[PDB]
Amino acid sequence: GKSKKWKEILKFPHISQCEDLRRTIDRDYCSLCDKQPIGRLLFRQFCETRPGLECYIQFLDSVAEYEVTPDEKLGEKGKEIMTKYLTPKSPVFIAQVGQDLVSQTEEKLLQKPCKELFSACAQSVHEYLRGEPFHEYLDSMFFDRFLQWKWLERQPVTKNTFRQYRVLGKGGFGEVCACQVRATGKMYACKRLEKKRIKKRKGESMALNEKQILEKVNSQFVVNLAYAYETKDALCLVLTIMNGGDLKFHIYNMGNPGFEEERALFYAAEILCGLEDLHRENTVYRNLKPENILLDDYGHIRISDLGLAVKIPEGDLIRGRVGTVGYMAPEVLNNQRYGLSPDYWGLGCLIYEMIEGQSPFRGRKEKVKREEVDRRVLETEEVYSHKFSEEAKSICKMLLTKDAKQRLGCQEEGAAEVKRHPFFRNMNFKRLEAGMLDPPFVPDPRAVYCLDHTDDDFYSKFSTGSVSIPWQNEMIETECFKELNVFGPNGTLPPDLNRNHP
Ligand SMILES: CO[C@H](C)CNC(=O)c1c(C)[nH]c(/C=C2\C(=O)N=C3CC=C(C(=O)N[C@H](C)c4ccccc4)C=C32)c1C
Repeated sequence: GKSKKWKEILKFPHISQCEDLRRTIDRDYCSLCDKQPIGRLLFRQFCETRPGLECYIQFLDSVAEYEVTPDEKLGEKGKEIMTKYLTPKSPVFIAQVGQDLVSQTEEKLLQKPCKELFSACAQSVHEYLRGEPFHEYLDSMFFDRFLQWKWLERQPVTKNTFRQYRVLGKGGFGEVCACQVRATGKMYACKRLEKKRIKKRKGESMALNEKQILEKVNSQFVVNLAYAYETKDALCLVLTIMNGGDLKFHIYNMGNPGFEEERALFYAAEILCGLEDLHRENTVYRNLKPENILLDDYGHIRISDLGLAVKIPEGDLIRGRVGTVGYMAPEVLNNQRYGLSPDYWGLGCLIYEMIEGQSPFRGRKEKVKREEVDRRVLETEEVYSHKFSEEAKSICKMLLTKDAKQRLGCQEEGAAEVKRHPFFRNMNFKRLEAGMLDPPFVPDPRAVYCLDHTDDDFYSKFSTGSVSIPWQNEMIETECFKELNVFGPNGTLPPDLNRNHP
């Protein structure tokens, strides 16, 4: 499904083109060998050539598997690792684990096996690879190949890069097309913004804020930005495509008015992770409502409309009285200063509404003016039913606490205080973040879930081009990496990596 000359569009440059890169990129280990998905793969490929480092990569792989193993099938697994990488004469015996380290873990095996038994060991591993092996890789042909991939990443993105298909979505100050990259065939959703209405609205700032926040965050539960290009009378965002309808549709149109508690638990957990990934950047969402929680092809969720989000300066507060009637926290209605707390109020509204099939302050079959809806948020105490377990009631009224200081999650602990709540007592967040828990509803793929110069400066800061992490993932998903990342026969330098003949 790619272009037919895509092997020439993504053709590697000659290594000689990458001297300007090599000179400026920071040689940070956690970036070049872990965060950057293609840098990670290339560094692991480096360790596979040397017999001495091969055993270290395989040990970390086994630990990654151990953090998600079920509790009952856990110690079983712990012994297998103990008797493979850390025995006296093991075939893959790793040395930088001091005899003291192994003795503390082999005795830790006897007690209640923990999911982070090997956390101590794993850090000693990275410590070793951070130094000696990493500096080898920096002077190895694989880093030269990594530099190539960067060169491609930075190539300019235009209208020709993409391929407009259809209007799959609409509304706001623009549309939502379903665009595709001609080169790799990966599908996206383009948030085309009109280039004139932004000028009259003088909202250039919020347009750049949304793009900056999307670029910064890279969560599994929030829509990711991969490209930001300007075009002829439009500035575009290329976001994660979501072909599974919104959560509002599945509460009322599909299924009974509402879900079972176990089904609402799954969505609430994923949404709580999305909010956590945003709060790490002291960024508040302020727009939690069912029609903004979207579902993908597999049954997982992502938060969608960040147009009302802002990045709070650490230690300071904000004042905006924005949002949607019925989903505004009381401190927002009162036009007070707040932090991240509105998002936890919003979470409570979603958990309540998924279980009870209606808003906690508005009856699904009740006609009330907006003023009375607000007063209920500030005064009245919501009521529950037999649909809620004791744990379900608890967390709801805790997240729906009027006083934003006693509200669950609005403390110094953060999202951790919510994951601890007995309502998630049966939720293994560690396996959820790894995508090992089966979503409860799998959408069918055939379904249909229905002129100045002061601006020239603003334009340049916006159209920054491709985003590093999402771009590299695309190259891996589309198998363009597996196909182009070819070297020489019998461990020899390819033509594009030897400097003796350009
Ligand atoms: C006849 O029924 C069909 C189902 C019709 N197609 C749709 O309804 C259909 C599909 C398939 N995607 C989407 C939508 C999305 C998506 O997929 N990913 C994302 C990521 C982010 C947004 C987002 O920021 N929005 C906000 C509100 C926005 C504000 C201003 C301007 C544009 C957008 C939307 C989407 C929609 C509707």
